[PDB]
Amino acid sequence: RADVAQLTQELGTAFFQQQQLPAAMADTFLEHLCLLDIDSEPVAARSTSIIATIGPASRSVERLKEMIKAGMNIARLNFSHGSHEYHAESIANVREAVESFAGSPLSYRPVAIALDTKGPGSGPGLSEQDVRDLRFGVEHGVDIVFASFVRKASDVAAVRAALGPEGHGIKIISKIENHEGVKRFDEILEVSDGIMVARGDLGIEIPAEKVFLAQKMMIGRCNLAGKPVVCATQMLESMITKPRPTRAETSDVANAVLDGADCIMLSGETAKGNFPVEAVKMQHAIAREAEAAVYHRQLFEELRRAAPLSRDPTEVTAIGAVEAAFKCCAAAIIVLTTTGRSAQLLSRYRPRAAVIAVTRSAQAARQVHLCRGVFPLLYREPPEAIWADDVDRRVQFGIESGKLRGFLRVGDLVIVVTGWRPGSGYTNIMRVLSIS
Amino acid sequence: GTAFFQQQQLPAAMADTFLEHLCLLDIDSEPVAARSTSIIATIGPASRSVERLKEMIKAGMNIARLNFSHGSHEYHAESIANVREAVESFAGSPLSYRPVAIALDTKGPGSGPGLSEQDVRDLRFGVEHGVDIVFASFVRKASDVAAVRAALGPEGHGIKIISKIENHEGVKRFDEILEVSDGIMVARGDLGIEIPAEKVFLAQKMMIGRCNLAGKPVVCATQMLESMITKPRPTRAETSDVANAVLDGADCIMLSGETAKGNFPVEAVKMQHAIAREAEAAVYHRQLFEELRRAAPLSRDPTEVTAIGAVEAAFKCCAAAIIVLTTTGRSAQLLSRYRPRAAVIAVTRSAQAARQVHLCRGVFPLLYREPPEAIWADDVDRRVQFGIESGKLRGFLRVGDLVIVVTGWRPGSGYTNIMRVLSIS
Amino acid sequence: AFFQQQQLPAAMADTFLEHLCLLDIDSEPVAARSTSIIATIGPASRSVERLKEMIKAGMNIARLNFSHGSHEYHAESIANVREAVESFAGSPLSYRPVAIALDTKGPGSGGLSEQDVRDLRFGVEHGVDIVFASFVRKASDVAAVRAALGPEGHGIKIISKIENHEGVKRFDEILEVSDGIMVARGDLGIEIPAEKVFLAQKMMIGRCNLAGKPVVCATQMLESMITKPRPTRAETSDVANAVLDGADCIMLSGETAKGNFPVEAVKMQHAIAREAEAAVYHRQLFEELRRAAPLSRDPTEVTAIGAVEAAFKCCAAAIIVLTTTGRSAQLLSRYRPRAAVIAVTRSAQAARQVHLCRGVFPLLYREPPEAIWADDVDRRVQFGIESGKLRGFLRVGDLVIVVTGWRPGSGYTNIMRVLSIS
Amino acid sequence: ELGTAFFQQQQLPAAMADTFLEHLCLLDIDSEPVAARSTSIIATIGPASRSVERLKEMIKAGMNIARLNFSHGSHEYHAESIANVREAVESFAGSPLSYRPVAIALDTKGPGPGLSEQDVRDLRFGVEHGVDIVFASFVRKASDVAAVRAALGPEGHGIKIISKIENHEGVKRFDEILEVSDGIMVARGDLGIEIPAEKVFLAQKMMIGRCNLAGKPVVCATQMLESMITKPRPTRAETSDVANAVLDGADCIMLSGETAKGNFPVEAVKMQHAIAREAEAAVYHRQLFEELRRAAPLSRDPTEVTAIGAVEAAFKCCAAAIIVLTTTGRSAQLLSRYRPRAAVIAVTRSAQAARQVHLCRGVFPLLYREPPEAIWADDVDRRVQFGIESGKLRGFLRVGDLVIVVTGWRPGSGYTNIMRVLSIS
Ligand SMILES: O=S(=O)(NCc1ccc(S(=O)(=O)c2ccc(O)c(O)c2)cc1)c1cc(O)c(O)cc1-c1ccc(O)cc1
Ligand SMILES: O=S(=O)(NCc1ccc(S(=O)(=O)c2ccc(O)c(O)c2)cc1)c1cc(O)c(O)cc1-c1ccc(O)cc1
Ligand SMILES: O=P(O)(O)OC[C@H]1O[C@](O)(COP(=O)(O)O)[C@@H](O)[C@@H]1O
Ligand SMILES: O=P(O)(O)OC[C@H]1O[C@](O)(COP(=O)(O)O)[C@@H](O)[C@@H]1O
Ligand SMILES: O=P(O)(O)OC[C@H]1O[C@](O)(COP(=O)(O)O)[C@@H](O)[C@@H]1O
Ligand SMILES: O=P(O)(O)OC[C@H]1O[C@](O)(COP(=O)(O)O)[C@@H](O)[C@@H]1O
Ligand SMILES: O=C([O-])C(=O)[O-]
Ligand SMILES: O=C([O-])C(=O)[O-]
Ligand SMILES: O=C([O-])C(=O)[O-]
Ligand SMILES: O=C([O-])C(=O)[O-]
Ligand SMILES: [K+]
Ligand SMILES: [K+]
Ligand SMILES: [K+]
Ligand SMILES: [K+]
Ligand SMILES: [Mg+2]
Ligand SMILES: [Mg+2]
Ligand SMILES: [Mg+2]
Ligand SMILES: [Mg+2]
Repeated sequence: RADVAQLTQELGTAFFQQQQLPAAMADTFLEHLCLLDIDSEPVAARSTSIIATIGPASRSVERLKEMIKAGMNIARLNFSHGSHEYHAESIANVREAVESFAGSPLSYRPVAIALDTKGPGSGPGLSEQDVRDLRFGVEHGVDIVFASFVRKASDVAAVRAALGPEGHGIKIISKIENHEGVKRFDEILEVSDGIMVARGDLGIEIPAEKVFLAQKMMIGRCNLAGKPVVCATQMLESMITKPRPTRAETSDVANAVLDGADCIMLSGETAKGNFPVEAVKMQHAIAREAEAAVYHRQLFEELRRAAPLSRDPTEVTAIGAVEAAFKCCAAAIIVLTTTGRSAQLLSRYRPRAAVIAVTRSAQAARQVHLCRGVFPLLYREPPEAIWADDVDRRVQFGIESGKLRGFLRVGDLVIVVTGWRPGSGYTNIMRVLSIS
Repeated sequence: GTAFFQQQQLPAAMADTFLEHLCLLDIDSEPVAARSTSIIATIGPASRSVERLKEMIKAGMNIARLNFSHGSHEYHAESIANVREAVESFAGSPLSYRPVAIALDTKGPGSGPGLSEQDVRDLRFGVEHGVDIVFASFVRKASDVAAVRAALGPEGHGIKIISKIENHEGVKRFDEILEVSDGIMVARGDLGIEIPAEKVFLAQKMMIGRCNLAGKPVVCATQMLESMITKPRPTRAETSDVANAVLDGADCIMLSGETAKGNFPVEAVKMQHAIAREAEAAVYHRQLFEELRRAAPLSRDPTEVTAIGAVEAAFKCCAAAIIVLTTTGRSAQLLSRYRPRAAVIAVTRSAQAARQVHLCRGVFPLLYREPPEAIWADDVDRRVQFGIESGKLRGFLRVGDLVIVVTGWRPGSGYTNIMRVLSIS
Repeated sequence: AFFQQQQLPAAMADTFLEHLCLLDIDSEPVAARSTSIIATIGPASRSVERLKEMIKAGMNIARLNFSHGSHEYHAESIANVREAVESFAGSPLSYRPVAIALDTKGPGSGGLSEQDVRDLRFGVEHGVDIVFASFVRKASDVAAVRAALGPEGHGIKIISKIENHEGVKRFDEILEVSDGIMVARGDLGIEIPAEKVFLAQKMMIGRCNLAGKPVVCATQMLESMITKPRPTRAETSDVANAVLDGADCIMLSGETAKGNFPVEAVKMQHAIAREAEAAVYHRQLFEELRRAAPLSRDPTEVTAIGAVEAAFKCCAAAIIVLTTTGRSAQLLSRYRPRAAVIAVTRSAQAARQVHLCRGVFPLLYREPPEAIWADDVDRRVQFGIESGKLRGFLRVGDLVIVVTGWRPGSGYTNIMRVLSIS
Repeated sequence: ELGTAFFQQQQLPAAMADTFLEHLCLLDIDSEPVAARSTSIIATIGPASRSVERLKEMIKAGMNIARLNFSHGSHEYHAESIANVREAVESFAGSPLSYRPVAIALDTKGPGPGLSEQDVRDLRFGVEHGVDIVFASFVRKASDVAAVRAALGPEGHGIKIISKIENHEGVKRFDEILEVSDGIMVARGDLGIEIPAEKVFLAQKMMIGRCNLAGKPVVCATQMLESMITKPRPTRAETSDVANAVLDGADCIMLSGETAKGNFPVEAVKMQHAIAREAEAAVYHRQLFEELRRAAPLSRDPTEVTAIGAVEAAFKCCAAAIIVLTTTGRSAQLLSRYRPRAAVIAVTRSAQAARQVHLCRGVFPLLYREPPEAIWADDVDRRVQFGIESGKLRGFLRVGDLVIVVTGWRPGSGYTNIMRVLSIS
């Protein structure tokens, strides 16, 4: 009790009963489980991003506005079906729906566009259709590529080459779908930006009863590497026809979040199903409950112990900031980022505090949805003459936007992460600020 | 040998952190141990045939559930007769005979405040037909359990009562319910309609953790392989759900419509068997055993003291099994609560105890039918030899394996106090 | 080569047993000695020439035992210590602040005695930094010492000496109102059974470490060195184990006050302390200290834990902190970082007093204030870095953690920065 | 059942702590030790401690092993010292409460490029006079131990060789020396002159840790209570040194000049006894047992498997003792390696094994001299009851207490494989 007594007196007992905080303070994993409480309500914003596949059930601008409101963060275009003309219209409709909320900069939500490739088929590597589809992706400014049937490091090098010199900023998420991809996982992860556990094909390529082992291992290795991992396929399958999911489906979504997935996905549930918006709402509801049930006490200790020593100041600042956020139960960590990297390094330590990422890059704002707990804020104001004033204005934008979006209140403590000079790669400062 | 240490997720078992444990899980590391989590299959039109019941026993069914929400007493008496005929068709080979428990699942209170009149009549039918277990529907408080116990009468004192937690009140009054029950069922069907669907996993994980702390059986139930009612293969969420219920700590997993009315009852049992075996090997025993030991209170009961010593000894030598003699099942239950990797082979003369111990994870019951030897120590040795010979035939044991043998100092229940390290010859 | 020094193989061990098995007599210490040495001043160590050698040997705090000697005798001891200290001020690098501590005679058969009231008044008038209060039995004893120091002695640190059964039993209430504790083993070993003193020592050190308050281990640590040039095997073991237990300071009494080898006794404590500090099992220690320290909304407390976590992540050579009272350095010290805590301060008294906290290396800044406050902060940080390089704490390519505040005055530390040296 | 008073004694609040920091914070000077002193005391015999009357007082004060320093004195002088020790020990044979075996250890003069001529002759004298242990001076490599072993002739292969590590080479070649030795002595006198004085604590803690990991006895020696050669009370550093050697994990602690030539030999023994008892209660068994368990490799040796099961069982019930039957002392040594809080009462027919087991922390030997029963199980039961009755007489046991009993399945050394939980009647 002494470790939380003064803060319980200051913040109140009501604060410490919410968001599974009694289970979070437990000394063992067994006690953590025993203290999980269905009456302990989640308070934090939902941190695991939702990827929704766009199809006939979710293609209209009106339907896409409801999906964005329900929680969709990434729109997936499955290039296994449909023409380039069909996908270009889907992209235009997503952008029209997203930009319909841009009139209010303090609330606008960026939505990433991901292109999922058809795959190699019977071939040994990059197919001719994939080369044409990847060129379409670059020409239409997609943010992410979900590369199908990645079996080795040379497969991701071929995808990177097909994106050309103009597609250097596109994130490549390698889909692991067969035995070879699982066995060569380390070499694939090393050259990829992240991984997708593509359970549909994986469950037919390897015994169905072994898929959970591959999922848990790949999520663990991605968490260790600090790279995004997506759990995909049949998560809420019965909602293609029914308005409510099965008990196994809610369990599956909760367990993917507890395992450590940065993103969760919907395929037929949103592409062709009867209830696309309800499927997004269900993933949102479960993910929020599961995030609060994470046992941060052991998780943070293990992430620190396993993460190798680092001389990179962004990495050093990130661990200091996450430690500081846990010490004061900070509502948020506000970070300035150009590429998203400083926010990704905070996310890898799995803070309970929201990572509010302020950026001028529209593409980085879309791409950071791949990292658990990163909430992108697109800053549109022109630069101040004095760089230090421009930094301060962006920090104040994060604080004000946070206070006007549900994140912060007067008296809260916030951790602020910034750098010593302009340009990417120089994050080195952590500050503790009291919200006024 | 190096081959031994590559199987049953042993590289992941030796990891220093849970994160490293996850990183070392290997799809090529094959399970070797017998499947420890019992399978409960609900009986119905798809699984009432005596021939179909034989295939379900072979597939891995350990407990047959009779759902009294449907069907008359005459229907349920025929289901019981059919199950017993199928089970006893294998009695001619005592070394491979598999006991199968019969569980009666009550209709419930309905709109009433407590034990309904139909439940009183159904519980009396259960006692008259010798059922082993009662799955009591909609248990909301300790007095509900007392009412079930009273309705079983003086002849049903040995029947196990597993309380079904199906609503908010049952979750909130969980501790008082568990204290007077033999175990719990996380009845997710009704629970998922009584409380928000997105909160069921919290109730499941909490109840399994509390049952594991108490050393009492816990069952995970409903929609685990739902799509297999009409499809030959389950969804990715369904295999994940079964694996995660085992990893959470469930002693039993259940099939309802999948075996009672579906077109793939045998395949649904085979699928639960396959997933449970993989998940049991992926349990992180290093932290689990440390936490169970630390949370279990100090005890002056010799059965409890012997049980923790035997589990510790089994881990030290990678014992293939812990062979235990038991009259009521209690000595096997106390070994099971520490979650040994070694199979707990329980030798008993009680047909009812042999059926009931399927409620405890990792207990493999063997029904001993031979009349007693005149010298008690020789009778004890003959039962231990029966455990060994049954284990060899079934694949649990081989020549050269080490086993831990748990027995007592006098006949009768309650006197377990001896642990012995034995080499299989 | 880096990973073979300072017991780093033993530091990376997964269990305390493996940590012990990996301790290596060939693994040389590299870090600066963190546990301060308190030397009692007497006839063997009173001359200016002897005091210069004691400062060079490692003495950080000079103890004046008011159980013997007149006020005139102690005033001369103080003047000699200050003269020896300022003789190195010509070349600040060898300049090291030395605290002056007054150890009271005690209550005797009486609370606060009349002689103690007069001696505490003398302490305030002569600007002593610390009071070692004898025979503290309860919180009201500390309040009486505080009252006797008056309004001019508010800044003096009170270290309560626990010397009997009552002091041990009422430890929590005494620690709550004290700045720190001294395990006064001489009287403790006669007041309670001799075989129980180690229990009282280990308990008091553990509770002081939990509270983040300084604790001193004292008496008969190197006793045989009063007449012999080398200590016994039990004496070297005792010094090493006091450091391993968690003592912030170790002390010499007769060994330096009247013995034949005062300088050698200081050199021996320095040598043992450096070896013992490298043998600390930081892997479990940091985890336990980090878990036990309560959650806090105080920005200095929040910044301190963030800075120590950052230092461990990059094997930082030092944490440079700006401090007025020493508090920001004390909050970093409580987490027992392997990185040296280099404390830059303008307060000469704070520079002397921070020797009470393990691993705090004070640097006295004496330059005029810059017109722009941000530039004055930058100049002090640069002074910490350049002094760190000159003194051997830092080298090109090292990473340092820098801890500062958002406005002038004590209590506003809230910033941690990661900096690469040259 | 036990009472709140029981849980306030022997540092039990500090023993139940979840962290080492909380363990330290809970150490209490008012919590009195209750268990018998487990760390043996080795006293060096000389002019101050040679008379039969003085030796009787030293045995009463707690001396378990008598050390003969062959660096000084003739064979005739040492033979008379041995005769005086045996006469003093046998003067207590009339009382089963006061009788205690005392081991005799020969400490060699030392090396020269091989074993010295004087050491060959002194080792021969040791075999001829039936010494139990050799403390071999200046052991630098495994071949030095082989030379000592060869010098123990055809008759002294059962004598224990404790290698003294006294220089840099001995520390660097520690692993190869420990592998071939029965145990180690941290000989701090010479070690503190051969290596820098400020590094001796590192060598001590490393060697104690490695011996504890190997399950072999380790002795801490020299200048532990040095000032007591001329003063009636020790310094604060000296009491701290003795307490810290016990906390480090030393099986034995030693007195040299303090008992051989000092003015207070009996008081020095009394002081080591008093400090050792306090320090043993302050051991943090919770983390120590977990680490010893985790570091000890997996084993298929039934004696090793039984030992860890017995120690686990003893902790579960706060057992008053673990009674073990042993012929060579090995089964008692394997229980001792896991550092149980319970006393290990070792019943043996070997007078030599009874003296030698004083090298292992917490082993209390009982020499059994009854003629063997014709029925082996009756002979085993008689010895188990002999251990219980001796435990009652000595104050370890009372009616209602639980004890753990360790035996084997057949006669002869090497077959330990049984652990039983017994209630004292
Ligand atoms: O800290 S964690 O949340 N949990 C660590 C943890 C510790 C012990 C065990 S046990 O020994 O098998 C076990 C199981 C049930 C018992 O009743 C019990 O006593 C012990 C299982 C997990 C975490 C840590 C990680 O490093 C990580 O990568 C991910 C996660 C995690 C992964 C999966 C989740 O379902 C939730 C979180
Ligand atoms: O992390 S620590 O450095 N050491 C933690 C530690 C862990 C276990 C044990 S044990 O279970 O008794 C033990 C003893 C010997 C064995 O062979 C073995 O396997 C286990 C002893 C220490 C530390 C932690 C603290 O929180 C603290 O306040 C202080 C210290 C400490 C204090 C005194 C020291 O001698 C060194 C450090
Ligand atoms: O996360 P990234 O991509 O490294 O960006 C972090 C960068 O953002 C900043 O905080 C502000 O930089 P800009 O003013 O160029 O936007 C830098 O100081 C820091 O290097
Ligand atoms: O697990 P339970 O019901 O306590 O049964 C254990 C009992 O079984 C035995 O091993 C054998 O007893 P029986 O010969 O009566 O079958 C007893 O020694 C022991 O008390
Ligand atoms: O450790 P303390 O006593 O709180 O002092 C820390 C203070 O030192 C500073 O870094 C510098 O303050 P000054 O300019 O007044 O010396 C402040 O920003 C901070 O509040
Ligand atoms: O410790 P040791 O020397 O192996 O002796 C243990 C032996 O003692 C016994 O318990 C009793 O044997 P004995 O009857 O020959 O004395 C054996 O069963 C066991 O093998
Ligand atoms: O491609 C996919 O998403 C799959 O197979 O799951
Ligand atoms: O009753 C049940 O089995 C349920 O509701 O899950
Ligand atoms: O007063 C003291 O310093 C003592 O008793 O140790
Ligand atoms: O020989 C010894 O005992 C020593 O040197 O300490
Ligand atoms: K595709
Ligand atoms: K029912
Ligand atoms: K004094
Ligand atoms: K000698
Ligand atoms: Mg696919
Ligand atoms: Mg129901
Ligand atoms: Mg005193
Ligand atoms: Mg010597």
